[PDB]
Amino acid sequence: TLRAAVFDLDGVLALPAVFGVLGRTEEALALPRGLLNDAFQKGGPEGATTRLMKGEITLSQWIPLMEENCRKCSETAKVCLPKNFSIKEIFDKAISARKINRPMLQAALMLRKKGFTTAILTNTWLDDRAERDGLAQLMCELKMHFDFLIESCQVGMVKPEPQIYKFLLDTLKASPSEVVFLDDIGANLKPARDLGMVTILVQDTDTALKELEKVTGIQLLNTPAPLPTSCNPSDMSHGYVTVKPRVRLHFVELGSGPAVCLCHGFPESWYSWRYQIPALAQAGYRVLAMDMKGYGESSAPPEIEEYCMEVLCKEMVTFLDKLGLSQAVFIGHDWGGMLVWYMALFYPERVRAVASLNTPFIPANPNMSPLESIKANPVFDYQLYFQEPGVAEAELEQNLSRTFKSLFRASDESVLSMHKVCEAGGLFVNSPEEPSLSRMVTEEEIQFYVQQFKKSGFRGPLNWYRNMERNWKWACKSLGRKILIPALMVTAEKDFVLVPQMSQHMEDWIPHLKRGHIEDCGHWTQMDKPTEVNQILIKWLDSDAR
Amino acid sequence: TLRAAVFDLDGVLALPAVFGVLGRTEEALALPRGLLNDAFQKGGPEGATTRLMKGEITLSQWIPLMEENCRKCSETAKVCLPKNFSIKEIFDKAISARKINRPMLQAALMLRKKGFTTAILTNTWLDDRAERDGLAQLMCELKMHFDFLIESCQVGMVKPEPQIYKFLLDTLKASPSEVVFLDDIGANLKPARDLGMVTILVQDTDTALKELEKVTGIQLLNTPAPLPTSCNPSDMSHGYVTVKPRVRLHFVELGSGPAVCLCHGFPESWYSWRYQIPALAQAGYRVLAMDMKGYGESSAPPEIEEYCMEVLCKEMVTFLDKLGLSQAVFIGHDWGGMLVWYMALFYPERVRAVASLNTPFIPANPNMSPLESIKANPVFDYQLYFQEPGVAEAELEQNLSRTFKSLFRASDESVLSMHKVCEAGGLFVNSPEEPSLSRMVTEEEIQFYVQQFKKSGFRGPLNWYRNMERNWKWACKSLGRKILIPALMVTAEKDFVLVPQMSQHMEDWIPHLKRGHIEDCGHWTQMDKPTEVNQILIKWLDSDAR
Ligand SMILES: CCCc1nc(-c2cccnc2)c[nH]c1=O
Ligand SMILES: CCCc1nc(-c2cccnc2)c[nH]c1=O
Repeated sequence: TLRAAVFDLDGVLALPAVFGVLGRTEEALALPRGLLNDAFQKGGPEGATTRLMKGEITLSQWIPLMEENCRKCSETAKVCLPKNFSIKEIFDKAISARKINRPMLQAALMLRKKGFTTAILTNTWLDDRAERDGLAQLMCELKMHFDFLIESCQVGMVKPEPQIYKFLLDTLKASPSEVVFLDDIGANLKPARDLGMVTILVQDTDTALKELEKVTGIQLLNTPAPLPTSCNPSDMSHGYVTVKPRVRLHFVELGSGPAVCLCHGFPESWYSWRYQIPALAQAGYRVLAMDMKGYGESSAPPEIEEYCMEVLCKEMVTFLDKLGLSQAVFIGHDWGGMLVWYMALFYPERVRAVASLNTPFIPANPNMSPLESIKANPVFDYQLYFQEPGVAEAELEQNLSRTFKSLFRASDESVLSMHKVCEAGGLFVNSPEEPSLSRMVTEEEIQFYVQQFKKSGFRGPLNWYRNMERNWKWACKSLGRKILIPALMVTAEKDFVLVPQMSQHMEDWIPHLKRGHIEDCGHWTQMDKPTEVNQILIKWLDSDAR
Repeated sequence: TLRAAVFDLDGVLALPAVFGVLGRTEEALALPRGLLNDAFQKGGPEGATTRLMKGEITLSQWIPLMEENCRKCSETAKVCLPKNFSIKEIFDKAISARKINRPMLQAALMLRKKGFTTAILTNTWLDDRAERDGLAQLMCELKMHFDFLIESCQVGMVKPEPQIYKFLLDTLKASPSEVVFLDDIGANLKPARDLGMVTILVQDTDTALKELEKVTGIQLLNTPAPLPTSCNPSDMSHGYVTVKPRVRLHFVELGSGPAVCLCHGFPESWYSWRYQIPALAQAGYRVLAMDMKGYGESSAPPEIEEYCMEVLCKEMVTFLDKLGLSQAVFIGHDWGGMLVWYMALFYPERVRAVASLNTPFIPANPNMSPLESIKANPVFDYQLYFQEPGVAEAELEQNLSRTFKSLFRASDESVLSMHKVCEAGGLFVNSPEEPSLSRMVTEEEIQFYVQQFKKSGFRGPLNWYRNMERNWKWACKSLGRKILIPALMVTAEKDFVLVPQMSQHMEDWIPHLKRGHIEDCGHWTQMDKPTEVNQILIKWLDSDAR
C-alpha cells in the first residue's frame, strides 16, 4: 500500500523538457536527427554530462565540452554546424521556456494533503550561468511543496545508477512497494521497477495522472479548484521592530521586490493574510504581514489613546524608518483599510500605492459629531456596544474558540445578528455555545487565533473603536486634500457592515481610483475568497505599484 | 549655555535650495527678475503656498494654483511665459538636484555626539508626485541623525508664525537661550532671535559653521574624518527563521534592493558589521546581518558535527528558502569568509555574487590530511589549541570582558602572541588581566559582545574549527570545479594569520576574481578600517551585483 510519491523534474514537474528542445533545435537548424542528443550523452557514464549531473563540474565548465562533442559528432556525420551555433544560447532559451507543470504539482499537493510523503528526484547540474536566477526561482517555488528534494549534483550519484534509488528509499524511510515513481525517461524508471516500486512512464500529464489516481485510489484529475498556498506560522521569517520605548511591532516577512505592507482588521492577525503571503511573494513582492498594535506578538498598551489613527500612522512611519524603507505599498482590510487610507492622506511620500479591502474612504463630516453619524446607521450598533471599557472584553474573552468560530463565518453561515447588540446586551446572546466549524476555516486555524489572543486579549483591539472624536478631529485637517497616488478599492458584495454602496462617492476624493469587486463575499474577504483577492491584488500591483 | 541645535532643511541641511532654482529658471528663460518667486509667495499667509506648507493641500493640488499665480504675475508684468512652461518639470528637477549638505550634517552629528539635542525644523509639503520617493529617501537618510523632525505640513503651522517656535521650544524641553537656530531665510530667523535664541544666517556653509563653532565652543570645522554611521541594537529590525526543529537563525535587517547576506567570523556577532549595515542600506541594498549558528540570538546546539561546512551551508540555503529569496550576495569575514566561498562552490544558483574579507579560497589537498597542513604553518597553532573540547571554552569564558578586550585590537596594539599557544597553554597566558581599551572599540561595544556571549558561550563558536576532516572530505568533491560567478577577495595587510600572500593562487580557481586591498589593517577588518571596507564593497556591489 502506497504512502510515498516521487516525481522527476524535467518532463514531469516542469515543461517543456530540456531534451525536447535539443530535438526542436536539430529540426529548426535542419541538422541530422539526434546529432545534439548524441553529443549531449557522449561517453555515457564516462562523459562530460555524467560529470556535470554528478557535480564534478558546473554548467559553465560543461558548455565548452558540449561544443567539442557537437563538433566531433558533426565531423562523423559528414555535416557542418551553422556560423552562429551556440550551446549557451540553446540552453539559456530552453531553461527560460521551462515552466511548472501546474496539474502535476496540483496532483503532488493533493497526495501530500492525503498523508503521502512526496519527493522530487532529479538529474540536475550546478548552475553558475549569469541567468541562473530563473532556474533558482523555479526550484524555490517547486521545492517548498515537497518533503524532499534529491539532486544528482548534490548527492554525487545519477539516475539510472542503482545507488540513487537506494539513497531515495532511505531518505523516504519506505520500502520499495510503498513508492510510486514518475519519470519521462523509461531507462530511469527501470531500476525503480526492478526494486519493486510502482512506476509511471510520463508522456502526457493526463494519462500519467489517470495511472497515478488508479494506483493510489485518490482523485487527482477533475478535482475542485484548489485554495491558494497557505502559511505554516513556524516556517515563516518573524520580524520585530521597537517603534517607541514600550511599543514593539511584529511582522511575518516573505519574498523580494517592492515592499507590500499588509494591515489586518478587527479582531484579526498577520495570519488573516495566510492565503495572500505566498501568492504575493511568488508575484515578485517583499511581503510584510503585520500584527497590528494590540495584536499577537505586537505590544498591547492599555491606554485608549495609544490606538487613535494619528498615533498608529506615526508608528507605521517609524516602522518604515527602522527597516530602512522609504516606501511600501499599503494594503488594508477593515480597521487596517481605514489606517491605509490615512497613511495615503498624511504620508503620501511613504506610500507607493494604497489598497483597501471592504473599507471605503469617507471624508469626516465637520458639521456632525462621529457618535451622531454611527447612531444614524443600524448596522453600526455593535460599535456603540464596543464603547464602554470592559463589557465587550468580557464577552469576547470568555470563550476564545466560541468567539472566533462565531465571527469567522461566510455570508450563508451567520450565527450573529449585529443590530440591537446593545439592546440584546451582547454579540453572542443568540449564538450557540459550541458553533459549528465554518467552511472558511479548519479547527487548527481557529486554534492559532485562540493562542494569539491569549497574550493580550481584546482591550488593545477594542481601543481602535474607542477614538471616534480623536480620529474625527485629526481627519478634519485632511478635508482640503485629495488622494492622488495609485489607489485600489475592493468591495465585497455580502459584507453587511462595510457595504459596497458606502464606497460610491470615493471618486470625488480619489479621482484616479481603481476598483475590484468580489461577488458572494462576506466581511472576511481574504479567507472567504482568497483566489479572487489574489488575482485582484496581483493584477493591480503589476500595473500600478511595480 | 547651549544644549540644543536646530537646522532648517532647504538651503541648510540640503543643497541647492529650491528657492534658488526659481531664480535660476527666471534667468534661463529670460523672465522678469523675481516673477516666479513672486508667483510662489503670492497672497502670503492667505496664499496657495501657505496652505500647502500648512498641510491643507498636497503638492499635486498646489501645481495648478502656482500655474495660475505665474499667469497672473506675467499679465501684470506685461510679459509672456514660454510655450512649454511647466511648474511640475521645474520642481521635479529642483527636488531631484537637491542633495544633503554633508559638512552641515557632519557638524549636526558632532553636536549630538557631544550631548546636544538636535532637530530639523522645516517648511515642507505633503508630496504626492509620481517621483516623491527621491524626497522620501532624502528625509529618511537625514531624519535618523536627529532627535526631532518638525514639519510645517504635519503641525499645521509655518515659519515665520510665532507658534511653530513655541512648539519647537516645547518639543526640545529647552528655554530659548539654550538653542542655536540655523536658517538661510532672515525672516524665519527673526522670531527665534526675538524669543532670545542664538541664530545664524546661513549663506555659505563654512561661515555658518565658523559662527556655530564660536558659539558652541565645539570644533566642527577642520575635524578628523568621521567614522561611518554605526548601529544601535535596540533600534534595528530583528528577524528569526527556524531552519530545522532545533535550529533558529537570527539576523538584523535594513534597507531595500538586492539581498546582501553578511557572515561574521570567530568569535564575533551580527554587530561586527555595525559600520557596514547603514552604509550598504544607503547604497540601495537589503542587508541581512547574521548571527551565525552558535552565536548571539541564533541557536547553539552542542554537537561538533552541527558546525561542519556542509550542514552550515545547507542551513543558509533553508534560510533563503524560508525568507522567499532565490538569491543573496554573500559577504563573509574569517569563518564567514570560508562559508561564503563554499556557498559559491555548492550553491552557485543561490549566490548572486560572493565576497570575502581576509579569508582566501584555497582548494583542499586530497594528498594531505588537514591536520598535517595546519601543523605546517606556525601561525595556525591556536587552531590546534581549539581542538580539545572544553579547554579553549574554559579560558575564553572565564572573563568575557578580558576575552574581547584582548582579541579586538588593531595591528599596533596586540597583547596576544599566537604561535606556541599550545606550548604556553593558552591564548591569554602573557596577556593582562585588565587590558586597555583598543582604539577600534568603546567600552559599550565590548559590553554588547559580553552580553551576547553570556547565552551560549564558546562551545558552538569553537566547533566551527573542529570539523577539519569532515570539511576536507566535503571540499574534495568540489576539486574539479571553478568559481565563475562574480567574486571579490579583500586582503588586509597586517592580518598575521590570514596573510595577503595566502590568496595569491586564487585566480587559478576563480579566473574572473576582483580584488580589494586594505593597508594598515589587521584581522578585525570591518571595525579596523570601516570607511575603506564600505568603499570597496559599495563599488564592487554597484559594478558586479546590481
Ligand atoms: C453577518 C455578519 C458577518 C459580518 N461581520 C462583520 C464584523 C464582525 C465583527 C467585526 N467587524 C465586522 C461585518 N460585516 C458582516 O457582514
Ligand atoms: C596579532 C593578533 C591579531 C590577530 N588575531 C587573529 C585571530 C584571533 C582570534 C581568532 N581568529 C583570528 C588573526 N590574525 C591576527 O593578526
